[PDB]
Parts: sequence; structure tokens; C-alpha cells
Amino acid sequence: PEMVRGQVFDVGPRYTNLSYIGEGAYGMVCSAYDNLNKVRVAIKKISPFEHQTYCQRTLREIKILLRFRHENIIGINDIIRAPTIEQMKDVYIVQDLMETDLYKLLKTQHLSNDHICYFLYQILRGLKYIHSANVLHRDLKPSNLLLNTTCDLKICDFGLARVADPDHDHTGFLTEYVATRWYRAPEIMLNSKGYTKSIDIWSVGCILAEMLSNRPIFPGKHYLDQLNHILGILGSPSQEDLNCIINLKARNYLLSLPHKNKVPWNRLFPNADSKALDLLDKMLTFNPHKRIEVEQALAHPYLEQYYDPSDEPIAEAPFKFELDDLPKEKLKELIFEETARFQ
Ligand SMILES: COCCN1C(=O)c2cc(-c3nc(Nc4ccnn4C)ncc3C)[nH]c2C[C@@H]1C
Repeated sequence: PEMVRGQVFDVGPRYTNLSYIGEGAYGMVCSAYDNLNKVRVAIKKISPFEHQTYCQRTLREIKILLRFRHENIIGINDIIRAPTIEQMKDVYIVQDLMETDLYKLLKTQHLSNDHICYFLYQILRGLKYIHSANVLHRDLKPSNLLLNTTCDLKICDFGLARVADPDHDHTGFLTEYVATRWYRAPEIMLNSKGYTKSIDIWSVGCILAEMLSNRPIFPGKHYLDQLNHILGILGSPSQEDLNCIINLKARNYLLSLPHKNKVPWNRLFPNADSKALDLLDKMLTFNPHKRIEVEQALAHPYLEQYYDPSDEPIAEAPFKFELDDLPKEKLKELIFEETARFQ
């Protein structure tokens, strides 16, 4: 029973030689040697039972990832848990090991246009598939984008992922949000729950901008500051953009701000490709209805060397549609049942 960074992993004895990769609010990720397959693997310990919200996410993550099979999305190779509900303390997810993630790469390495183009291609290919299943990732960021020696890109961390619910998206001004701040679409701050596909497109734009400069484009130090970084670049939203925001608190806040002009993409990224900046402009659109969809982003002249509709698969069976009320105990039961097949 090895330990890492204060947590105990009950992966014995099939997986050994552990090391630590990442941490989460209710989960930890570590590398391990798998004897059966004779290769290095990623193991995700998830402790969601104490809290209810964590149980919902965990069930959603396991169900989504078991559903998916895509070259650009992390899969589940195995699920380790205790044989009984009473003995089930933690849930262990075995996934393929990736060399690193885009966050780590960006901290130390300059990316060439070729790498940028190809990374964006694989993100959009993976996202096209996620979206075709009627799934929103909701937490796209460089640390959720894994890479290997040959530059293959895989999307991971589906804990915050939900089935799309456009009808129930509207909400009040300054409504709290879980997902990473720097990659939040401006609507989240003003009138959205993050229940539409356009939410992920905005995150992809932020990543593209971070690939062009090795620095986050909108590094807001707090909830409101995030919005003011966005408007600082995008300029004051148009009359037509403001008209789509009907809740008055959000509208009156935008109207009270002094007029700021749109900073040009070329001035922010002078070394960037002109086609790359044209796509970035489309992704980073203040109005979510005017924002480019994943399939149009793939069809963009910046990705014409990789664009192939036939080689961009979509989900065979999309998710159709209530864990919000279900307590930690009933959720522990569904998690146990969803992980049964791996015993
Ligand atoms: C606790 O959960 C929080 C969310 N979260 C993940 O689920 C997860 C999974 C991986 C992961 N990471 C690598 N390798 C890699 C990334 C960075 N350095 N190295 C060696 N290989 C495979 C996987 C599946 N990375 C992450 C990022 C965070 C930690």
C-alpha cells in the first residue's frame, strides 16, 4: 500500500512503482507500473463520498468516459474499487499515461506555428466528438490537454462535464461558477450557467491565445476582474450584443462602464499567423450566438492542411438527458453499479 503526497492508493498489487502527477479537490492522479500490460499507467484516486456534489460529478465522469472512444479523448482502461459498498472508500480510475500536458509545456517551451496548428486541430477534433454526444466539457485548459513525445493530444478531466441544456442556461448576474476563471466565457459572469456548446469554444480560443504567447490572455485575479480583462481586449460590446442580455443587473453593469476600444489581435500577437488570428477572433466573440461552432472552426483556412470531415468522427450514441437532489448514499450505489463490470 504505497503513499503519495499524503494519500494512500490501494492499487496493489497489479499496479506498482507509483509517482505523483496531479491533484484535485476530491481526487489525486499518480503514475504506476501495470504488471498485466507491462506498461506505465495513470491512476486517478477519487474520494467523492463525503460530499454530494463530488458524487454527482464522479458518476457523470465515469459514465461519459465509458461512453467515449476517441483517439483525442482520455479513456478508462480499468476501475479498481473494493468488492462491497460498505468497504468502498475510494474509486480508482486506470487510464493511459501521457508524457505531459500543455500547461507544463507552455511554462518552458516556445511553440512553432506547426505545433500550434496541429494542437488546435486535435483539440477541435476531440471537441467535435464531445459536442456530437451532446456533452460539454466545461473545463478546457492547458492542464486538461495531455501530450506525448510525438505530439498527440488527448483531452482529460471530465469531472465538470454535463449533458447540454440550452433551455435552462439563463441565470442572474454574478452567479457563482466552479470551472477555471481564466477560461470562462464572458456570459458566465453575466447571464449563463455554461449549459451551451459555445462555452467550450470560448475556452479553446483562450488556449489558442495562450499557445501564441505562452501567457494566459485573460488572467483575471477575481470573478469581476475576469470580465474587465475580456472587455479590455474585445472592447465595449455592441448595441446588438447588449440586447441579447435581458437581465437588467448584467445590462446596467455593462452600460455603466466607460467605453474601451477593441485591442487588435496583431498588436497582441505580432509573430502570429494571420489565419490563426482570424480563427482566434471568431472563437473569442462576446456574443455566444455569434461565436464559431466546433465544426466551422475545423473548416477554417488556418486548419486546411488537416481538415478532413471523414476523419473527424462523431459519437455513435449521444447522451439524451437528476443527481441534484440524490444524497451521497444513493450516488455511492450508482457509482458502485457503474464500476461493477471491471471487478
Ligand atoms: C484529480 O483529477 C483532477 C483532474 N486531472 C485529471 O483528471 C488528470 C489526468 C491526467 C493524466 N496525466 C497524465 N500525464 C501527465 C500530465 C502532466 N504530467 N503528466 C505526467 N497522463 C494521463 C492522465 C490521465 N492529468 C490530469 C490533470 C488533473 C490532475
